[PDB]
Amino acid sequence: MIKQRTLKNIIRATGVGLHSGEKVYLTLKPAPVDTGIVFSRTDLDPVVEIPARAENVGETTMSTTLVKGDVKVDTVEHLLSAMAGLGIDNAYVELSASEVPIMDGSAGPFVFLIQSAGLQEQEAAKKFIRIKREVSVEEGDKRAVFVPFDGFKVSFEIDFDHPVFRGRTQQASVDFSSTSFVKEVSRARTFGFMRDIEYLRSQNLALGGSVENAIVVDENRVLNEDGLRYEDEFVKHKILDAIGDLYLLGNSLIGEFRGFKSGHALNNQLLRTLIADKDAWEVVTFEDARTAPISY
Ligand SMILES: C[C@@](O)(C(F)F)[C@H](NC(=O)c1ccc(C#CC#Cc2ccc(N)cc2)cc1)C(=O)NO
Ligand SMILES: [Zn+2]
Ligand SMILES: [Zn+2]
Repeated sequence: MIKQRTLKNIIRATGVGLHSGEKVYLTLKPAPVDTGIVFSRTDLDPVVEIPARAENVGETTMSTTLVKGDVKVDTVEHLLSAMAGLGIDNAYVELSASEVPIMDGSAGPFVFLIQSAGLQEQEAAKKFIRIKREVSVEEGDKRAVFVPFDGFKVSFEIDFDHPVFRGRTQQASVDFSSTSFVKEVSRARTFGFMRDIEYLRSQNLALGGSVENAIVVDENRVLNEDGLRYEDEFVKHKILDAIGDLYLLGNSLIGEFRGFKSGHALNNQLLRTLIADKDAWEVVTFEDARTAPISY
């Protein structure tokens, strides 16, 4: 059978919150079968735990935030993307502050941590959510869709008209049958338009932002001296974001995601909309891995 997966060891890192700018301690720990991913604010007294589930998502305007009453864990999507890409079912995530460190702006550092911790197979069947019927959500010209697919595929299109984006592909369709999440998606950095970053900083926001953890573009060019890590790094980060946001389902997907100019808000709306309709999905396991449309 395809088994559930956790970490072999506890592993740690430090960084700053993109939004808050404050130093934060991060800890990844093994967890028992059927735990899922659980975030803990270990700085609080008592310590507050928030399961990484779609229903616990609060505001999504900037990043995906988990909320439990007045306690928040901000910017979970890049770390969760790495968890999803490496097929980590169960883990504890401890934080000394209200935001996951931005690190280098991608999922790369978290892939590195998870891999360094080691992967532990557990004696329980891994559950998958299989999309049975196409489900979609919209806001204006923005659209997020689940489509039936015998495997796991993420497709995305962005549609920026700014000169800096002219001629760029602005579209990618990743079938993970033949694409490595680690090598081809995970190191895609977050990006920001100079005007938008300036507006945030003017309000004492995005205090942790720098060229060392974000691609900065103005109307016409990429400001980072070393350019891009991937030729299509922009859309690949949108795909990265989607994979992380989607993992708040609590299980790996058998199906396709299609995003069109969408972000965290529509991603979460899509999840809640899917979950509510039980004719649109089912939970499956694989007693024989060779019969599975996916592989970890
Ligand atoms: C990409 C995104 O919008 C998505 F939701 F689509 C979203 N990204 C952000 O919202 C975002 C917010 C702020 C920054 C920034 C910065 C800076 C700087 C700076 C400081 C000093 C100097 N000299 C130069 C640069 C970058 C990204 C995202 O990835 N969420 O997961
Ligand atoms: Zn423009
Ligand atoms: Zn992102």
